[PDB]
Amino acid sequence: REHWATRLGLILAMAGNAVGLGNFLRFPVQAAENGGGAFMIPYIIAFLLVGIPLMWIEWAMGRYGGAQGHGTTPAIFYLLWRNRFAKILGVFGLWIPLVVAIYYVYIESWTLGFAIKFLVGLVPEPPTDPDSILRPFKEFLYSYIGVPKGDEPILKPSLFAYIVFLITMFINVSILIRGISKGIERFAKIAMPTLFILAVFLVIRVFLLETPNGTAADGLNFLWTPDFEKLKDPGVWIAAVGQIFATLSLGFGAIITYASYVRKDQDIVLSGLTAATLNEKAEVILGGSISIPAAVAFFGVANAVAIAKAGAFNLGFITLPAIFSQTAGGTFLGFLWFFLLFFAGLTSSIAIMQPMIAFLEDELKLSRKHAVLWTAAIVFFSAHLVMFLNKSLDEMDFWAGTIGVVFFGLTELIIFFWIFGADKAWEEINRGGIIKVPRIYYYVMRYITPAFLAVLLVVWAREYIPKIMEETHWTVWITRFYIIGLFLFLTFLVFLAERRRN
Ligand code: MET
Ligand code: NA
Ligand code: NA
Repeated sequence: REHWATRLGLILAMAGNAVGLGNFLRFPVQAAENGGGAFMIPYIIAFLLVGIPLMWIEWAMGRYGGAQGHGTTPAIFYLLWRNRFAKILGVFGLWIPLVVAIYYVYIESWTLGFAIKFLVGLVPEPPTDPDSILRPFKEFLYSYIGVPKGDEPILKPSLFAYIVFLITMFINVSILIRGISKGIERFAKIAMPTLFILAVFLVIRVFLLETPNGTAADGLNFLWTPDFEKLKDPGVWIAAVGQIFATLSLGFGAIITYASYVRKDQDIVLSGLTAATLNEKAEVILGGSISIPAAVAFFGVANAVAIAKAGAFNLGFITLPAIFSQTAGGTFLGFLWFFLLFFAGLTSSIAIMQPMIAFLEDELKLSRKHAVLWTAAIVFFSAHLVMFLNKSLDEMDFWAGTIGVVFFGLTELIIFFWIFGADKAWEEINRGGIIKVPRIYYYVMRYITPAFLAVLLVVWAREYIPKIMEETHWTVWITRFYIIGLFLFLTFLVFLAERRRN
């Protein structure tokens, strides 16, 4: 099996995995929509009672299965629990990362294209009216991704957007094709430091933004000012948990696959903890100090929140660059923003393709080159669905990026810490650890986490099962059909691997 060269390389690769578009796009929005400071408390609790324990669990499973030449859940679930249904449940560990890769890589390509255009200086040129400043950029984005006037099902992506997508795929391939240590690690060791430096620079530059309408400091206060009136809103807790799952790459099967390349004896406790901590620093400190503080700086708190509620991409791709345009060298600033976003995305996309690649290598005994090329072909092909169909990306993000990750988290936690055995699991997690997990977390993993997740899934199910059947648009049915087909396909592959074993 292939392994990580250095412990630092490992840490930075995992950090790259976690630290992505979720930190600089999703988080600011989620925090603003949920009352800023009010959102933090749950966010923290969820981080302590869900993020950390699941992180350690996925590291443990990853290393465990990896020691036996398996980096994916279809095989690992079987090693932990002898049963066909364990493999079937294991299929989600490829389905989820595949589905998410599909649209994630596309958004990443967006950030790339924007970075390019902003570097070259091909951007809309605003003239004191907010709408006359945001409109040009709304038209810019809509032209780029091909959004229809009304609510029409067909998207018409510009040629440049398509080409940029192809390029992005090429880059992902060029990195993934060099393996774990020579590919992912060597790139992480650069992309990560670069990312942090850019993030810091932007945080400062933004902190220097002050107008008659507000200041960035106002935004910081808003985000870090507690509010206990929202603690009775389940939606805030659900949002927090969702954010934790998303940002920590939990339930995606990526952490496990990366962990499978960690030597059986090496520590996963301190390493994992460090990666998670890095991600949180990048999120609450860097990610939360750019977009929101700037929006608040220009339009004030209320309008900032309104824009946040307007959409996820509305803030990162429209509002922020429009704000930048009103400053000296704001175009270059935009370029830095989108470049940061690009590295952040890439270092995560490679992580979500590595599970599929790893399955092809381990279970179908394919070479690295072939595995990477085929994974790239499948993702690229399927990506047309997201590119040309309106509301497809949202549906995928929902079924895989929202429900699927939670369901899968509960599944892996139950299999590892209940069926496989809580004591054996604990010993497996702590073994080789440079530091040891506080005993309390044992009780957190065995009772608290699974209970909370179960409740969450119950609520979600109750709220969504009726809405599901009554859906008007056909694009969502086409998408559902398709991803279901992908599930059947992956199942078939798992079957072939199983038969090859015999
Ligand atoms: C590595 S795909 C999962 C999402 C990622 N953790 C992010 O923050 O964007
Ligand atoms: Na990343
Ligand atoms: Na993250």
